Amino acid sequence: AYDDLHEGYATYTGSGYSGGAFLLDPIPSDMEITAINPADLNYGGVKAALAGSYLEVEGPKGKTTVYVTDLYPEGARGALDLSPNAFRKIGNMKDGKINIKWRVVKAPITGNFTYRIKEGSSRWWAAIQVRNHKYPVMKMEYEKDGKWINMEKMDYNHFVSTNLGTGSLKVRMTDIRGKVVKDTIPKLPESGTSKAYTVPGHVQFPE
Repeated sequence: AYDDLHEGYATYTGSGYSGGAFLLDPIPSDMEITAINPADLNYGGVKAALAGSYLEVEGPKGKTTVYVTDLYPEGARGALDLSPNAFRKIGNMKDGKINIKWRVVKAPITGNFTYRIKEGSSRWWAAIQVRNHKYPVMKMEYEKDGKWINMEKMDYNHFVSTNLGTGSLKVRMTDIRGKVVKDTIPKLPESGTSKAYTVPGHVQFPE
């Protein structure tokens, strides 16, 4: 049902390159991005399910793939708020709003995951974001005392949990198609950090 084609309208703005709700900065100024309505955003009951995903959008002039970096506040289902460069390729900007058909598509990237640890994170409370993923990340779990604890995905595109444990963290993430992948990131600090930081990933969802 995730591959299903979506129908809606699209507008444009230049607000997703910086300060987007999904905290995916920095976004290359020349990239094709988009803001997505709240309904479609939270797919499968998981908040920000499509955050960081890539959509293939088709307008009256053609198709293009966009990177979901922000939320489209009060937007209706199927509604998208594309960046100028993306909108211009599938439609006429002088039209202000265009009809579209889109669907989630494999991320046109290379490499493995990259994790972002939000400020204030530690072994007591942590928010961990997954970046550079081929498909949308549904669910993320970490291992503690031989058990896999499930982390709740938040609106700010980060998986949160408390009492993460000690030592390096063993995590496992599942995509929108049920594909699972395991990895291990360095230990979390003993006190909430002042600034967020990134940590390299060693895995990726299957093609």
